[PDB]
Amino acid sequence: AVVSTDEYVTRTNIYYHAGSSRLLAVGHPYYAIKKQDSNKIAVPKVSGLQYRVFRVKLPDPNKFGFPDTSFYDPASQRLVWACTGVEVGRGQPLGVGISGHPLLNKLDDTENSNKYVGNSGTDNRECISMDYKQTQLCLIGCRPPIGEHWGKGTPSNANQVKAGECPPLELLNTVLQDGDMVDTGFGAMDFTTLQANKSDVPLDICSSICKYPDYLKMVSEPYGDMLFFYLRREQMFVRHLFNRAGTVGETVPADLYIKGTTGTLPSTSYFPTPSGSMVTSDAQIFNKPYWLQRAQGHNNGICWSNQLFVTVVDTTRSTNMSVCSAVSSSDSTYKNDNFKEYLRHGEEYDLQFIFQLCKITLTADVMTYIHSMNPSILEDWNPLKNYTFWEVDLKEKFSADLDQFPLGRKFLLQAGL
Amino acid sequence: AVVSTDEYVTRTNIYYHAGSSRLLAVGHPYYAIKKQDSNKIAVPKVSGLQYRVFRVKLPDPNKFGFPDTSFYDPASQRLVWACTGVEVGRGQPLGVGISGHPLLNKLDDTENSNKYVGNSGTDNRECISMDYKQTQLCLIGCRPPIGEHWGKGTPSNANQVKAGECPPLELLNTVLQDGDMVDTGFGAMDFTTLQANKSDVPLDICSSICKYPDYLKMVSEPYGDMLFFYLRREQMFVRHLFNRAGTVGETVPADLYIKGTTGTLPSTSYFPTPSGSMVTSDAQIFNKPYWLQRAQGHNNGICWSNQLFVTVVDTTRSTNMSVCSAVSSSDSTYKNDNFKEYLRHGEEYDLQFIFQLCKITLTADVMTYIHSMNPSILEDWNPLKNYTFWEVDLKEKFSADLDQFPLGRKFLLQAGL
Amino acid sequence: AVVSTDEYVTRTNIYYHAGSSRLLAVGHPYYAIKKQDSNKIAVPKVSGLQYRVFRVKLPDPNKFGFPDTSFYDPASQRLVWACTGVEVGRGQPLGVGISGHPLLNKLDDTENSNKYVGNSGTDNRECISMDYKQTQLCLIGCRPPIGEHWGKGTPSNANQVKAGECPPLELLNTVLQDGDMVDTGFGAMDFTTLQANKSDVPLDICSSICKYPDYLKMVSEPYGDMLFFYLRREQMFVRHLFNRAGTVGETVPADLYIKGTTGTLPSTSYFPTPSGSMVTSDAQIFNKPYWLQRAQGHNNGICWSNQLFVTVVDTTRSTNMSVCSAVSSSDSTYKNDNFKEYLRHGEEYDLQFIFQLCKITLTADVMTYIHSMNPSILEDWNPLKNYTFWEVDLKEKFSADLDQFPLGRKFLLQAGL
Amino acid sequence: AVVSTDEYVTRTNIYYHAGSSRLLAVGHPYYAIKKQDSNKIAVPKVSGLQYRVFRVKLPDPNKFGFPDTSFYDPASQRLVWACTGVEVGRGQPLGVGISGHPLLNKLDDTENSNKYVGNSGTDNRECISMDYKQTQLCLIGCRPPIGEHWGKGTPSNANQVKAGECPPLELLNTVLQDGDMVDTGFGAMDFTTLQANKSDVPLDICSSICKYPDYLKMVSEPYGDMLFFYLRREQMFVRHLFNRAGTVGETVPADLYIKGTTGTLPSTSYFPTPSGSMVTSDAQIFNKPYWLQRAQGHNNGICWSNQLFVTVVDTTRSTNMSVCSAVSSSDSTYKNDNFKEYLRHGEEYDLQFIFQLCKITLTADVMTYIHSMNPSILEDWNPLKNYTFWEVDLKEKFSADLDQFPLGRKFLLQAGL
Repeated sequence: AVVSTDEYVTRTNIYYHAGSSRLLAVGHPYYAIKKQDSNKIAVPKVSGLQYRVFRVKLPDPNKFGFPDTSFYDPASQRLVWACTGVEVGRGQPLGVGISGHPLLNKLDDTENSNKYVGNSGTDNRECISMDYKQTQLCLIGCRPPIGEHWGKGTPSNANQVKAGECPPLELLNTVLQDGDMVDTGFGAMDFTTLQANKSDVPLDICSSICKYPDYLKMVSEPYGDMLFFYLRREQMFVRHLFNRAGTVGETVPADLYIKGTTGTLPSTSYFPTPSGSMVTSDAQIFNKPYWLQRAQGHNNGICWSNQLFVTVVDTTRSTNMSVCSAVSSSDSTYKNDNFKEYLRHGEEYDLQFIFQLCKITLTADVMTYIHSMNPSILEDWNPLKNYTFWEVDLKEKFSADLDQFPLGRKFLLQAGL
Repeated sequence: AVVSTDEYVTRTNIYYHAGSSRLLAVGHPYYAIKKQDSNKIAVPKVSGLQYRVFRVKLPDPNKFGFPDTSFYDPASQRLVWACTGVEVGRGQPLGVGISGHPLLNKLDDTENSNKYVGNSGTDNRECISMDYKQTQLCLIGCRPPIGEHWGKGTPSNANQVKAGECPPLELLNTVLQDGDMVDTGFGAMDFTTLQANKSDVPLDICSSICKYPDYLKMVSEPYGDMLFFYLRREQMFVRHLFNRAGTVGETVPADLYIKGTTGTLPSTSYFPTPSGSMVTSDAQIFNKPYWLQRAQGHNNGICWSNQLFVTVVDTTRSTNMSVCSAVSSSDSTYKNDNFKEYLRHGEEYDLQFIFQLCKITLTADVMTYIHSMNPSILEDWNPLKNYTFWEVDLKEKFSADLDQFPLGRKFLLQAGL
Repeated sequence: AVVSTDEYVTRTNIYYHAGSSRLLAVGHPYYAIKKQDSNKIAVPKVSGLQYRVFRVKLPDPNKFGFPDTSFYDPASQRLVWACTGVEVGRGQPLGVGISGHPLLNKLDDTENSNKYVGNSGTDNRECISMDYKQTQLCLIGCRPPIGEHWGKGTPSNANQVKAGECPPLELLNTVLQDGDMVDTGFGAMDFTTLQANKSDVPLDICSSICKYPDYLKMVSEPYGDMLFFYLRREQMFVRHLFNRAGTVGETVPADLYIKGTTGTLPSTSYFPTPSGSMVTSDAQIFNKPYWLQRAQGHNNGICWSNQLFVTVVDTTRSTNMSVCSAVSSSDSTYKNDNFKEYLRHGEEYDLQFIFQLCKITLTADVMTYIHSMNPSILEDWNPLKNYTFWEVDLKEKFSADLDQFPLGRKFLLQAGL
Repeated sequence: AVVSTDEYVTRTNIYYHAGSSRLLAVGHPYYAIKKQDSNKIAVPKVSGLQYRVFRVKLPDPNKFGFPDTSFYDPASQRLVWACTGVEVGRGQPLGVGISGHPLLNKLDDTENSNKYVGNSGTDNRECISMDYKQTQLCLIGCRPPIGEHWGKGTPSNANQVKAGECPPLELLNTVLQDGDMVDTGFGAMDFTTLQANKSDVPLDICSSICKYPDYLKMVSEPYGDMLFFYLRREQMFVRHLFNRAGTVGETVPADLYIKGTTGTLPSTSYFPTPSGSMVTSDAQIFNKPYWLQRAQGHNNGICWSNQLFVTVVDTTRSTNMSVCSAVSSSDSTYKNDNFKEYLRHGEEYDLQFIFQLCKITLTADVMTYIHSMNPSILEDWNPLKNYTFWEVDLKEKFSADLDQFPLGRKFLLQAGL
């Protein structure tokens, strides 16, 4: 049986502040801009519709020296940082982005259509932009949290799912890594593999994967390292109702309608346009301090391995500024050829923390337990090379003067004495 | 005279955790996709607008063997599981659905008509989609809940209701089965029998009955096994205003308007489109622990016949993702013929429960009482073949370690000691 | 190590009221109207989208003589005024502004395009208005607060960013000055330098810098002078969805879409129209009394150098009234020629304060600490020439009879005794 | 120095109820309908957009005779009524108006312009109607309250503001009189003198003054008789965005835009159409009892000169019913000629009160005080002939049987004993 870190981890009156400097990110909000020839990234893809998985590296309390550590034996005892308070600073003004696609697959507007026009042509795709669902999360664990998304599954011992057929979907687990896409209104799937025409979702999501955090799994993990704090805030509505183009795969059962003279049965592949509606200072989940006093799972903000993952999505600040640059300010009349528009979005974060020094006495039982949990714990006391995270090193940003910082100042106060 | 189960069921300090594994369901949102020849279902009809009637099977405490059961005589006593808490965990992103009908019956948009064009021709139907009323409901009871819808009644000893005439309506009661439709803004009725043209409601309902919980009935049942807890959160508004095509049954009394020259009097058969407006985290009725400490009726969450019904409707997460497949990825110019769009909707559920062991002493009085109430309960201590339920067996999912689980861990806490 | 003024500034029972007469301001909301030949401002640009940085000049309490100052030695001690409560009276009726541009750079409406028309021509700009993002703020500090915005950045030791190219951005800090524009929903940036065509945002901002208070920097400053108090309320949504005109600088990766025959790929330079939705006396942040009992930073509203800054933005009273004057009223038929339309906007402030007398004992340690904090504080007890602020002098507006003023009256109540 | 009435006004245990009979008003909502020839008003102007200034007369307590006035000396003392509870009953259903102008000055809709048509003709005005900003107020002063609007100022010593120019504005204080217009989302101004074309506002305001309570002045008045209790509930948003017609006085500085070939530069005089949004029972500020237990200013609901002023504006019930009257019911075909549409609105108020009988001993000190306050107070104990109030006489409406009236029932109950 799995048991609470309070059963094997002693706390200590020692607290330290730690804050990341200002973290900025700027680039194009749709696709990346790589060199004209090389395939090396020039200007990243920084959208407001992107996860932020921060891997927060903490100094090893065992290297560090401590004064209140005089009734502590480094022979048989060890040290972890237990996270006590988190503040995820956000800067930039609130506002909304808006993604589109030069050739969106949209047939007609089936909200209040004018009439019925004969069978269409080939390529009825049109340029259309829209504003996605608004989300605001913040998961804190000492393992990176996972995501779920719908992806293409492998068929059974039967027929061959030849081209054009509908491939069986499969609900896949995945690790959330910096720069992944959140669901925008089209659900959480994998667009590249479930949509061949690559045309019916704006460019920012069309060739990628909108992931949704596996809350139900993460929450149900025995040890519960993947997250021991969260906050969700999603909300959306139907701006528009449309028809898709191209031949319907599963045709309509004729005993559901009466045969209407004249017609090859209009499209039924309907799809709506979301809308995040409105972003308001008061809706905001960020910029406030969170005290994870008691954790949701067994692990009680114990940052094994001296690490921390702060995951964050946030579409309230999503605005894309456009920059226009002229070919030559030598003209005196407006001509479009003379200017080039670019699109730029820039993200701004600030992470603060306050951790508590804790001690673990390595006895027969505890060692066993830690062992079945995670061996590295023990092993490192004497891996994710495949995942990409926004790296945050606070090995040199630790303080003990809580007073010098807003979050510390709060903490002192809020913790009372 | 009906009596509270506190009068004849003894409670004990024994609480077990029960949980279902991830339930998933993936199907077309509007209609089922059966094999091309066969009439066996290949892909189901999973939609956001459906009920979820879980039949929760529980292990029979009488077979199970227990330690605190020492001051318990199995000769004279029996055992029932009392439900103490429920938690309906809901996977996937909140999103919204959109339903439509290729040949919908929509004469013209009477919100702000342009003019008055003379008597139209035949078949002026059209492709029109729209977002249904938003609803979120959950009923827990140890018997299946009943619903009410408007159906076709049988006429009195008088004239023959020949074709064309309006049949009289009748309020019917019916049990809620997994898969039925909730009222979508069109009322709760039976569209197959009450609408011949099968063309004035999107297909997902036009050939179906839209039930609505009979809360008035179920509330009033003398035993109250039907439901001992429930929460409803329904809301909608008028998206558009239309006119129906087809001659009007009941003509307009001429003393209601002045004879306007030029006309056969335009249609006055009006219908509105609903819109459930917005879904949001805070609206959410699920993912939180319920504790049915005291039950609404007499039965205080005693699951007779080791059984439980969790009826659940949820239009918050009703997004249908479309998957486009290509006939041949050999072409390099977009052509609709080369693509097949498909609609799919995946549901994800999690059921969690906490049960109390309760003993009953089969005496002279109790037995006669339980007999009149339900005989089965007695006979079974020494049916629904016609109703279809999502089947959930937790016989092997019971645990006495409440600690290992969020709903249990909560339990323990909240209960106090 | 910085230390709370509570550590070196004694408080006395001495409270004065002070406040500014009616503060009006009236001009054109879009641009300043200077003489026809001279470059001398005739009518200012008073807009509801502007910053209000008030410099409050306070009487120096060392020249003043006091009666309760008999256990005070002016030889070794000095005096500062400590802010206790502010109150920012707003006049005019709630209302909302509207900003356009005769030659807005607005290709087409991509929200639900009709079709696809071939490649346009040159100059497709058109007149367009709109209601900006809605904001309410108010920073109280003893130094002028700072702003953050996106500017043009100097490139590195490499290639020459020739015309055409997209300049690297750089986030700049800057002093908020009366008259600056807040972000309007086009982000916080320098439109003069970052947008050449000077045609893709209303005139009230296309040639200015919209700034956004760097809460994050100020909050974090070690002494906390820049603000010891603040309230934001900003809210906004996407009224429209547009396409820009002109060539695209970062061209769409061809591997993200399928070569649709017939096109030079439509604009992908999308931009949205904000809207600040709706203003409600409920929303009001203003017209109340603020009591800075405990400061956010180290400075507990020590108005060092007998100064105060109240920075304020307010879009909820943002109306521009329009005045129509005739060329001759001798006509009896309407002709546009004969009427001249003007736009005019007027702001009305009222500034209320309540100060507590404080005494500092100039010792060894105290002096050196004040010195490395700010030397001027010591020097002056025996600079912003480049900054423009709405001067507010209250030297002659101090009152000891707090009962005569609402704020006065409240303060006594609220403080209790 | 001013001082609280508590300082010279003694209270007694004497309360008295009062109430005006049902107050009605019916007429035209836009303009007064005088006799055809005469200039006498036949149907007055009753709009939901108007201020309701009541002058509540009151019995002089000194001529009244009292039984508990046995330890009171009519030779040296005197009597005033102190208001204690005000109940502003409102009848009719909630509902909303819509003002219009057949030749409103509306060039084109610049929210989302079609194209760019060249230089328009002359008189492009059109019929437009609209709902105004929603406001709900109620001020209770023993003097009439003041209001503020943007008037036409006199120029200084220099040039002559010839016809065409824009007049310099000037903030004016005016007394609020029954029948005035509340701002309607075009701000507080004087449409007659500031808008020569008298065509760019619906008629109900186009030739009048819309005023806004000078809350800032009133509140700040040393005595505060103007008002001792108030509640405001104003809201509104932008239903559309338009463009005005007629030459632009203050032309756009050319360096704010690039020279667009093909243009005299479209209009840039923009104006928005407000929208009060929604009226709801809960929003309601009326139909509840108000207990001015403590006043805001110095005057504590003391009705000097036996007088009272209830200023109310309410747009929540602003429905205008239309009545159609035929020229001859002898026709059998609908013909517009045969009918006359008319417009009417009617207003239903009910004023209830509760006054407390206070005595004032006329001493040397108190006399000189009262005199400096208001000589009439003293001279009347042994003027607004130019202002127009809804006169309300309660001289005969006083009862001391508080029990007989809801208000009074409430008072007993609320005040406890």
